[PDB]
Amino acid sequence: QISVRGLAGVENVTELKKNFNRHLHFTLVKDRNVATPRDYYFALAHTVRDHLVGRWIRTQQHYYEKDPKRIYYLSLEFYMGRTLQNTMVNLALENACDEATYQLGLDMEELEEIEEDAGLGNGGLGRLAACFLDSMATLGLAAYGYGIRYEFGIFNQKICGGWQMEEADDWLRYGNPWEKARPEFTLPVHFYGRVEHTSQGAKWVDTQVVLAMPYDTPVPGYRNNVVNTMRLWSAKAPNDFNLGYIQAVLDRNLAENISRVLYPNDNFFEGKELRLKQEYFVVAATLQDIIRRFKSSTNFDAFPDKVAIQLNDTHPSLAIPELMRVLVDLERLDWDKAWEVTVKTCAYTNHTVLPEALERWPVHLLETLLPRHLQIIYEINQRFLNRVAAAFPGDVDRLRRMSLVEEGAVKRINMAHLCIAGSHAVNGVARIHSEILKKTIFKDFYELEPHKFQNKTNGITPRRWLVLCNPGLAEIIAERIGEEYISDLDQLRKLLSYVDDEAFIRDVAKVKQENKLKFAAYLEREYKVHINPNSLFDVQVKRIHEYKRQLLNCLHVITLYNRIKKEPNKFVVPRTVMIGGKAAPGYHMAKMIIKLITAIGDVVNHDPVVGDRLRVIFLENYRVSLAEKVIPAADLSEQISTAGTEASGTGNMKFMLNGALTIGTMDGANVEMAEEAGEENFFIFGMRVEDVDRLDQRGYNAQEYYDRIPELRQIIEQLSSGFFSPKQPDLFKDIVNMLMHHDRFKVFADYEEYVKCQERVSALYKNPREWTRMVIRNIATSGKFSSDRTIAQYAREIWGVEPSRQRLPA
Amino acid sequence: QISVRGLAGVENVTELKKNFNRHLHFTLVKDRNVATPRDYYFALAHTVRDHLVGRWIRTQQHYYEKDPKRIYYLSLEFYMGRTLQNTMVNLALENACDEATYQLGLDMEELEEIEEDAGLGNGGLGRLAACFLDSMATLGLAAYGYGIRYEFGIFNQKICGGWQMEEADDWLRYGNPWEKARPEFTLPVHFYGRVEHTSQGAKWVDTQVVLAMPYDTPVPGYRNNVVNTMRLWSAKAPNDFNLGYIQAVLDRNLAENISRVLYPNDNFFEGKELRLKQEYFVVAATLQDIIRRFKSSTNFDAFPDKVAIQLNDTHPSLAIPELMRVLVDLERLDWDKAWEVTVKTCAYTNHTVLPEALERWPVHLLETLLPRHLQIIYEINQRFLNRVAAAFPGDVDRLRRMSLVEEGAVKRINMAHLCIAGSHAVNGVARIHSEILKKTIFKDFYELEPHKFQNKTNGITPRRWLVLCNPGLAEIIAERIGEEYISDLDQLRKLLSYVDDEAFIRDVAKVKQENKLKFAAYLEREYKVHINPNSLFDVQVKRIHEYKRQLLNCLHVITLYNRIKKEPNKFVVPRTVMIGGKAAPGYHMAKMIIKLITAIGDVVNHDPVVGDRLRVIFLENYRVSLAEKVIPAADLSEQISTAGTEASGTGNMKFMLNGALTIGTMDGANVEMAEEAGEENFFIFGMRVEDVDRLDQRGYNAQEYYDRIPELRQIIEQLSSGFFSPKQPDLFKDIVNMLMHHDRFKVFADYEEYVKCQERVSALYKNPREWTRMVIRNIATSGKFSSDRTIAQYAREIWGVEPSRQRLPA
Ligand SMILES: O=c1ccn([C@@H]2O[C@H](CO)[C@@H](O)[C@H](F)[C@H]2O)c(=O)[nH]1
Ligand SMILES: O=c1ccn([C@@H]2O[C@H](CO)[C@@H](O)[C@H](F)[C@H]2O)c(=O)[nH]1
Repeated sequence: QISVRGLAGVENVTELKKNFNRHLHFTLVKDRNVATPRDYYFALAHTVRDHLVGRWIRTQQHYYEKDPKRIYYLSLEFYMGRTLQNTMVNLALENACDEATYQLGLDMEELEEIEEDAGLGNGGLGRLAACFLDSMATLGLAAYGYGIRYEFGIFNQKICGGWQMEEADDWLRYGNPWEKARPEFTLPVHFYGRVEHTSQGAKWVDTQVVLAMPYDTPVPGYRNNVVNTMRLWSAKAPNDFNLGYIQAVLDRNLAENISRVLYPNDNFFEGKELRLKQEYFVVAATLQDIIRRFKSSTNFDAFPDKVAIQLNDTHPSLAIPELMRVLVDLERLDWDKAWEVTVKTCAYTNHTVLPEALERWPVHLLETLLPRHLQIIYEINQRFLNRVAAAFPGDVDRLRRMSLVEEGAVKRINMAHLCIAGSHAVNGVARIHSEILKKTIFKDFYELEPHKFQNKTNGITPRRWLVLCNPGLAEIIAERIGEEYISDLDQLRKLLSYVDDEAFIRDVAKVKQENKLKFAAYLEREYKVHINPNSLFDVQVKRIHEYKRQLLNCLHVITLYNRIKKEPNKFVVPRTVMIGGKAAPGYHMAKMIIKLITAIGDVVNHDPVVGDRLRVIFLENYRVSLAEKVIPAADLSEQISTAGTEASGTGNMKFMLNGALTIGTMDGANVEMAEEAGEENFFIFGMRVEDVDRLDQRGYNAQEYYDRIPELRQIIEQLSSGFFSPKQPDLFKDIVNMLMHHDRFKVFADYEEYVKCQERVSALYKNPREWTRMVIRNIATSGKFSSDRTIAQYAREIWGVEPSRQRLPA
Repeated sequence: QISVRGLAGVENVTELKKNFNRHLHFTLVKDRNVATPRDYYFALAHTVRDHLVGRWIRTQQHYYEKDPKRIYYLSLEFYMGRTLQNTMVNLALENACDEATYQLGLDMEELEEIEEDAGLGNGGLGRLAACFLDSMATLGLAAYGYGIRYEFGIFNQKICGGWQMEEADDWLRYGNPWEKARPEFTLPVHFYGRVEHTSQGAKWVDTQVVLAMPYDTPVPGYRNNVVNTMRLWSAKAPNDFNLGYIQAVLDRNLAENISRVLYPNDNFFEGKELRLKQEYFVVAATLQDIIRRFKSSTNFDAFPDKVAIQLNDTHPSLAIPELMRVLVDLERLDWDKAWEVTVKTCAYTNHTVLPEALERWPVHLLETLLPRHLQIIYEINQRFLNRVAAAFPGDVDRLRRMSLVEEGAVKRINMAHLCIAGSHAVNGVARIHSEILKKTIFKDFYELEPHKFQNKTNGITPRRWLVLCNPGLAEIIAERIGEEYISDLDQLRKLLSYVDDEAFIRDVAKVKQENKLKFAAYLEREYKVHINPNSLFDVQVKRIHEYKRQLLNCLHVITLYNRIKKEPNKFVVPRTVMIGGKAAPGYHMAKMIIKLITAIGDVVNHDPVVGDRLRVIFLENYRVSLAEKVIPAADLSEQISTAGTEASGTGNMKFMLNGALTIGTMDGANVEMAEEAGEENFFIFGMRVEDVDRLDQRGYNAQEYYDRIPELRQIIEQLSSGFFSPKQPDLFKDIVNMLMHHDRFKVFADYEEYVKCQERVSALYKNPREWTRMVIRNIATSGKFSSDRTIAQYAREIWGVEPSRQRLPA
């Protein structure tokens, strides 16, 4: 049907239909008489999977023969979403499968909706890992993603009476056709026990053993016949475990709980024992696998030449002392040699500066669970602080600030400090964030070892986030500039030549309208909610957090409503305001924000005076599959974090690629996006980082803003008095109190500039042609934000390997 | 190679090799370079499974079209063993697969050893269910086995320092290629809650819900293209379950524990809540499935015309009040009508008369877990006792004896009484057992409803228990009489014509010697134990229990040892005495018996004066796969239960079919075996049932035997003094005390006759030709003991259906 979706050759279509029928019969044990749409999905998935196999086996054989340096990406989160369409895209099978299924009397898009998301992450950090795997395969790197196979991923969110409710994400219920269990490569992991000192070094004895069983999932590169591996570990009890009899068998659950469920916190540290077990479990199993693979290719001097380990945040930070443990206790290397190897092998990526997100583990937990690792951490600390003392003699404050051990009521280990000490490279995820690291939280470390500190601006994969989710836009672009941009996104710059092309202007606007119609129809079908497709689609989708300021958005919505009520007969640009995202189950304020949003909708959506000029919708169960639907439909992207709080953002990049304009602060990657597109082509407002610092120095007083801004005063009075909660007048008292007395994120301080900037947005939207021309200027300059660019920089500047766009033989 | 294993045609072999290679590549994602024997097993299993599929789909379609009466066999145990060879046998693929694998450079018998047993049973009762499924498919009945998919089957037994140790049977670790998950047919099961009475009947409300997810396994008939289904339920929590957050997800284990593990008790009732939950879980899910299937073919008058439910023991007895609950509470039938349907639908098989094995559930457990079922049971009891009172007016003792409710310290429900009241047929499992039921424990019920009581003598499948485990014997038989006997075992009578045939005598003896050599080699390979293949193989394999009298066997072994030590230079027929079987983890005496056996071996096997004239071996981890190895190798089958205690036995039948002679009491099916073969061709000894009754009446005094039998006195003195436990002289004091003062099973009373009978065995073994002629007389008359005969009798006399040996189209 469309060119970027590949060829539908007679031979291929015939073969696909044959194998589809085979799987339905032999694999699913069904006939066409009793088969349901779910059976048809599975027959298609197995058919497409077959095409991955040959390439998967030969890629891994190729790495064995060539023995390139291997890259290991360690993460507690891989937010993968659905796999079927992505696999077809990367193998050039989309049109062929579409034709084959059509001839069998089936609608492929209907079958695609049956697949469960692999929701093994919380938000940005987990989704970055997923984009990275796609880019590493596309650039021909010998890369492996290592994580945990959670039985339950991020919870399914239901909205009941306007409140968030959580349901278990039982994503494996119907099976996972993509994974291959590898019980033969099961490895032991040790917990608890005690340290024994012998004539020849320390010994970790009397441990409890949990087995780590790997499941491998293929990761296809874009049309290069490369298929890499994501290996996820699942926890299993040993067979003599606890071995009255019945209870001992039932108690196997205790061991197997390690891989049961993803902790649903985003940008918030919860110091629970089970989470620490998960972190060690992934690190211990992965490192054994790494060392095994290295030996099968005596002398650890070459270890950093053949192995790179990337730590995604501090979650897998135990890799550092675990590597030391293995090299010193088991392989019998001297300390200094082991440390040299460890530092040259490991690198660390930081994703946030918010103090509450930083992992600081109580010493007493580490002492009980991982006694040998605590000893190693103490020794690392002693040697590191001896270097600091030598470099900055007499600076006793610096010694306390830089220590891995934090003194106080309870002693803690600062895992970020451990990561910096034991890594040869430390990076932030956008230029402003990397600069903040050097100037503030890691200033002391930067002064000691400046060479360690780097920037690697985040990116997103243009396969999932353009070709897959927005084929209409991909097609009109390919018509003008060909197909090479899909693996070389910088080529989108060629589109600047079409900014005054009346045909292209019309096509860009047509694609957006079709996307909006499709999404408007999706909402009525699946959720019974009515929206006007001619309105400006104003969208903020991301996890619910105070720093992201969904609350500032709420204030603007109420402002719009109040202005309409004051002058009902004045024209206003119609808007559909959509907000979605999950709140961590224990985060009270975030749960209250969700309730506020639905409560505003309850009033606004039913006021006959408003009509269809303003609608407020809460998008339930935001996740990767939903992002693929709403992003291509958006006109306006809300990226409104307080300056200095969002390290990069990646949702911002997805919206830019898909033809939405951005309203945002100069925060994270917003700064670089505006720089690429030109500030005239962005809607920038509010305090810069320096302005926030100035306000902190004299002290933030929210009352000042309330006193001087009459429109703001009205909203707070409405919230306090019960206007949005008639039956429970004091429902939002917590929100008002926080805004007025305890607001770390200065919502009121950016209110006036935000509202004025939103007026400028509405003004441009009244002029379709000039709106679309600005859109073209954004799409055309989005190239820097491909994760292919990001990964090429990691490869060259951290891992010491060269990317390759060359095909493996088919 | 051998004829009964079918054809190895060029087309078939080529096709099998092709599909083997396909599965290795696409299914297992391996290449020949890295594949292990386990990978090769799985490639073969998937290849053979493919051949089942077409027949499986078309059999089930055939039942849908023809709508025959359906038979539902409800059991908490299905002791299936391995599936690969059985499937090849029934599909006539054995020789073809052997050739195909040989051409690929693989040994098929080596691959067969990799498969785990499906050990979803304890012993006789569970294995009977397995033989029954095979026979029902072979006789073309529309039959379904329904049970529980235990994650852990019967424990693996290890012997450490002579003691039994238990290890979890993690049989699903590497996957199960035979099953197909059917998550789409998941059904809810209710627990706890309370009963509400409305204007229109009772309502069971406020329940906890557990989901039952089915897994289907194919059951092939012998070369008739019939493939029936065994459906096993697995427990799953609902997704809103317990839905702080992390704990609620982890607590899903509580619901899912229902299907976690098989209770390892054999002939012993343990009244634990989790076991009651398992019993209701299987009954509730199964009955919904039954009713669904019935409606898809309003009026329940025809229900018993289209449905038969067979209760394997009282374990699924809750089917009776559950059927009543559904018919009365949900379908709104009047009580009397519902009861008529229930009685005509249900039938009950009793497997033991031992009082400690009878299920008597505390009322307080049923009251909390199943409040509506308790109410229904009370109502059944009231109506039943009104019938008794009308038939036997004034007989107040009879009313207390027959009540379903047992009065006392704790009130209990007698599940056997419930089963008799609510079934149209009640059967014992051998003629003597069925007679004992009518004369003793169920006498009152027999007097009220004589027509209900039947006999169905047990049997074994000649596919698994001859063709599969003893192809050598199957072949020499087929050479003389053809292949028809495999599905018509009565044809073995034709072999009486060859009792004086010198060629056949030589061949029968040759097959036994080869079997003995193979097993002798197995023991050295897998267990490093040396045995003399020329010795008489004297075998007792079955679960360890006081009633089965492994202890009597022990007394004979010590007698033999003491006689040798007294006259070292006298000739004795050399014996290898092998005893194997598992003890329930909480059964102290059974565990002590295992220790005694190993302790005897420790002395006997290392006495240089004995030489290789006597060896005592404990066969570790007795299970179906081991039975298939040891039974064809046996010369002497020990079936020595106290008369009136072993309801039938089925191990006895397996030995008779495979060319062992039997030493046994007149107990269970031993009586019918001796009758078929002729008493001259059996080694019968000991008290009959009547003799046991006489001894009970005057009182059993073990001291009398000790006083009058000098050889018995010596053994007890040896046991007491520490002869078999030098380091722990009082180790066996419990055993001695029981034998002397508290022996319910009268071990001493049969000792003298047993020893004398064993002398007669040794005498015959000295004459190879006459030994073998007696063997031929046993094999030739084993036909009655085919489970095909048993199932034909159930079909005609209980279920009201006609068996069919006719092929379905291929
Ligand atoms: O706990 C966290 C901490 C940070 N992050 C995010 O990581 C993304 C990937 O670098 C960045 O784009 C965002 F700026 C950052 O908030 C999370 O998503 N969970
Ligand atoms: O709990 C029990 C009770 C009885 N049984 C057995 O059932 C077999 C099948 O009918 C019979 O051959 C045996 F006689 C009987 O002991 C068991 O194996 N477990």
